[PDB]
Amino acid sequence: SELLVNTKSGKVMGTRVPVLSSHISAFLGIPFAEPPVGNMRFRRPEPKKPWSGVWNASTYPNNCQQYVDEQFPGFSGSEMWNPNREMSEDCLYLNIWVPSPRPKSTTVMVWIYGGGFYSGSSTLDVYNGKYLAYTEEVVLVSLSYRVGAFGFLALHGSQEAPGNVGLLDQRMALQWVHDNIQFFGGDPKTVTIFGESAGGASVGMHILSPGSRDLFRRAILQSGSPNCPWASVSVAEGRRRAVELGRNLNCNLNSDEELIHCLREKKPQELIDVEWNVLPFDSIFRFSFVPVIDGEFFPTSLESMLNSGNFKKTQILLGVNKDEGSFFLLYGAPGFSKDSESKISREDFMSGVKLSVPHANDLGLDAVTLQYTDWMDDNNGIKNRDGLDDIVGDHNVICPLMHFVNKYTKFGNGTYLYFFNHRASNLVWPEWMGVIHGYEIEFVFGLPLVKELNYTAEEEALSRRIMHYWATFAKTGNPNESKWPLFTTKEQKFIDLNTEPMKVHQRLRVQMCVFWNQFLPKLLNAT
Amino acid sequence: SELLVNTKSGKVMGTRVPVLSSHISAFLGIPFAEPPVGNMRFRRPEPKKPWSGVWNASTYPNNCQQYVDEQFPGFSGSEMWNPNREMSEDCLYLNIWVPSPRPKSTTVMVWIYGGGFYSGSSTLDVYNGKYLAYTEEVVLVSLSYRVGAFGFLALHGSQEAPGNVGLLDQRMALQWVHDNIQFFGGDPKTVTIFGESAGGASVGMHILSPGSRDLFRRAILQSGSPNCPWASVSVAEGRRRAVELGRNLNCNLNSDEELIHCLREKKPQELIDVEWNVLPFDSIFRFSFVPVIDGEFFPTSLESMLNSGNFKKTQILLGVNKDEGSFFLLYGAPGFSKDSESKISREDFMSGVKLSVPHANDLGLDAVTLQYTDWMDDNNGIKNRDGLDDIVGDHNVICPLMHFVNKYTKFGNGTYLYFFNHRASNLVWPEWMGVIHGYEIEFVFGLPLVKELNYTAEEEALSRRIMHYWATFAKTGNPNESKWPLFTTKEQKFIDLNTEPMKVHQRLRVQMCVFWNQFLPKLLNAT
Ligand SMILES: *C(=O)NCCCCCCCCN1C[C@@H](C)O[C@@H](C)C1
Ligand SMILES: *C(=O)NCCCCCCCCN1C[C@@H](C)O[C@@H](C)C1
Repeated sequence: SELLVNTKSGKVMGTRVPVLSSHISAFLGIPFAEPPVGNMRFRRPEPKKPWSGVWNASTYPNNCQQYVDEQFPGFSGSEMWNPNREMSEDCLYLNIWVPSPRPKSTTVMVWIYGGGFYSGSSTLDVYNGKYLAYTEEVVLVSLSYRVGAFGFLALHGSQEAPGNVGLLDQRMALQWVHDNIQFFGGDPKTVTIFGESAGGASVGMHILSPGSRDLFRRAILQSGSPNCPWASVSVAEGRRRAVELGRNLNCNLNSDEELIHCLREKKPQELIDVEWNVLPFDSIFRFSFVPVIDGEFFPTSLESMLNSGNFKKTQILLGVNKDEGSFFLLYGAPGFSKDSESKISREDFMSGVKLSVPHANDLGLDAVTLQYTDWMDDNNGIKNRDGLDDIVGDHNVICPLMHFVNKYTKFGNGTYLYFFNHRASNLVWPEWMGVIHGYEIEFVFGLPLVKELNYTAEEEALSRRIMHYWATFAKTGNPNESKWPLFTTKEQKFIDLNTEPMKVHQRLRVQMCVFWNQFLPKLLNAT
Repeated sequence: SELLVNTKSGKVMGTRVPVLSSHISAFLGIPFAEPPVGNMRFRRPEPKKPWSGVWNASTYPNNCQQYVDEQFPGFSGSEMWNPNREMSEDCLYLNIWVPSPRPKSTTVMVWIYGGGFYSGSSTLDVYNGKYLAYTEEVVLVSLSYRVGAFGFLALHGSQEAPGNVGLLDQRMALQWVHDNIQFFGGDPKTVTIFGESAGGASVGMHILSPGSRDLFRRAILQSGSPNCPWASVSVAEGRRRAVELGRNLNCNLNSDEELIHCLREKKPQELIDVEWNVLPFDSIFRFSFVPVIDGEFFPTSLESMLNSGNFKKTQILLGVNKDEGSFFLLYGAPGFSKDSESKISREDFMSGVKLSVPHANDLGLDAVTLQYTDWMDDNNGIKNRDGLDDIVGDHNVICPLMHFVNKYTKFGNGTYLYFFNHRASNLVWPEWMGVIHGYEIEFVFGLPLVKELNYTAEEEALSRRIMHYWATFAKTGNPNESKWPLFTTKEQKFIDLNTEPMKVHQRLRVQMCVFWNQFLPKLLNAT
């Protein structure tokens, strides 16, 4: 049976799914690790013991235990990212979409979802890539990991809760792919891992981490970097804010053992309830429990590794969205609302920049402002709003990416950089949000291909042409078969990704990023 | 006799001069102070004892003792500002151009030449305002003062050499005007003082200085401000760099008395020879001996006075030139030459900015650079050159003026601000220098009126219309009789001054000056 597959972990039964006038097979819910429940909570991932029967992979599995959004109940735009299956601590599983008839050795793609490391799901409608596997003819794999304290609590030193376990799940899922993806038709030596936000930062974290580079070939990073300010905390910070969690749930903090035990006694939702209370400051685009530069998963500091080319060298295709910051300002800054032009005032603006560069001192905040302010019309509300939408993206996404790009592209074997700036015609979010964080994925996963979803023809055509870029690159190591230029430390070329005739530019946000990537940091140290 | 005049200091014989197809009288060389020679050197100005005969004022007098330029021998563009009469320590005199027939009470104008306080002359061809008095029908007065150490050596405490004596000469010349300008037809209650560079900074220094505000009515400041970085030094700096002068001429520095005496023994040219050796750093647009915030001529710090409206409140008309910095870069920065496009390299540029903001630390120099650098084409030589021509002007002229403007225009009775940006058609300097420091004066003095000087008709028309602005303002307190808007702390309007139909703008170099006037200073203190 085309749906019956024999893995190194046991036989597994798949299911036939319809895909744009055709059909293919999907093996949903396959388990790659032991349930991270109970005493194992906070512990590193555990390999999944073999099953002596036939595992049923016809239905998506539970979503991990995570903070669910309720700022816009009903509203699809928000609920569209919320978990869509019974959340549970038993969540480490993976789904595989295999073409039909089943291949013998085709390009494999492994997807790592985002969520600020505090949220995420592999079972999201937008992540349903039966279209990618289908259209592009690849074997799409959707790994899943532990987000939240459940998978990032960093009580460094302790072995019961060392941190980064969530990245470890990611890794134990890439091994499984490396070990059995052949029995599914995939080619274990041509496996591309691609992700968004925290998933894009995880991708590159696997390029840096010595223990996982050998587990994949090339990578695609979307709106994320490992050297992103919110992508990691120190072992001290993780420690300090891990204790603050015990303190919040009234735990015993006499010693790690007591704490860890206590935290392991609290139900999941109790941890979730006081999760955000441990952050060091009032901030925008900052999350509680994220990877720690522990010295193991990460030999040394990220920068120093990017400086010594101490990272996996291969091909990488990456980029950013035109309007990243939007989502975090509407959700955190004062003066923003889902149902207005949210034109901001010098005040609200000045107050937002403090929420954006939280680690900045007053001289710093000054630099930022003077930098993103049209002093010829400093009262423009639409300007104050947009310039604020630029500080959130620039500082948290584009600039940290452009530094990892320039550093990688000096040891890597090839780099392709894009700037996606097309506003889905059916977006529901207020126009003032522009090309929003995470709204390229739908083009990447070919949702514009399914009619009922309301997309122009021009749009379905971008998805189709973007999907081939991703897929062609994943298989050949180059997006091309009209040409998307190679990014070089010399002519830093990149292109635009939208329904208009390909246009090639060069040096994505140089200026703003020279300030973020070079000036600000310096200043903030002198001062 | 229309040329025979009786002043409070004695009878004086003038001379008839031809002015554009007509004639008027000029009383040149009238003395307003006692020869500042010998033991009086460095001492404050001394009133000129009365003369028991008829003083001959038919010929320009000596130019003060000053550093003469020899970087472009022959070349008019440079020699045009050099002294044109036997330099001498006996130089405190004034020249008066009176219309003919002689008025009974007309608007008076007193001109204070520039020179970085180290140079200057009242007898310069460009300063020959027989055209202003003529055309505009005013009584033009050309005061003269002591420049150099000869008139600015600041051994504060000492009474033999207290400093600012040069400003004191300026003052003793304004008194004389206030006391006898009536006998020349002038109106002592409608006397405007106007100047360029150091002369524009002196103008406003007389607005701040309590002891001179009552000596004039309104003021015109051109390319200068009292709060200009090179316009003054502290009493410590003047002291320290005054001693360094003795040290340079091998004087005894056991005590003030010895030093002062010694300095008083050296011939003038010996002082001049080692003059520039006392500056604290390698710099551009910085001069040795300039006014000191001594606590007498200046009650307190300049800023604090501009903050407490502790200054003469009246009308003021002022402005800046499109390309100020030019002259100082060609004369001091590496990569510049009188006979080339002087396109600069990131290097030469980076090295020039250090010459421009000499008091800046490395974090500062960084801020400046990042601020005046197109990181999208950081190698543009024409850009590197111009952006460097902007840092010299911005930081040394426009910005310090725009801060004194905004501060004054909050206690003053009216403010008119211009931006002169027309390149004389007959300029000899390399085009890369644009609208150069001090090249508006010729329009202000109506040189475009004399044919033989080669000027378009469009040009003679600007001079004529600019002269009326100056004169009409000097008499009415308003430049107008098509309208030049009043500068207000609200809509900071100003206009352009060139042969094209008047255009009104608003907020001269806000952005760049928010950095110079606000950010940089802050940073440079935090750091
Ligand atoms: C990449 O991983 N980006 C993170 C994606 C998260 C979307 C923005 C929402 C984050 C802001 N939170 C703040 C907490 C306190 O409340 C929730 C509702 C929104
Ligand atoms: C307003 O007062 N501006 C000052 C006008 C001076 C013109 C620029 C020349 C100044 C630079 N100096 C430097 C010394 C060491 O040599 C002379 C030849 C030029």
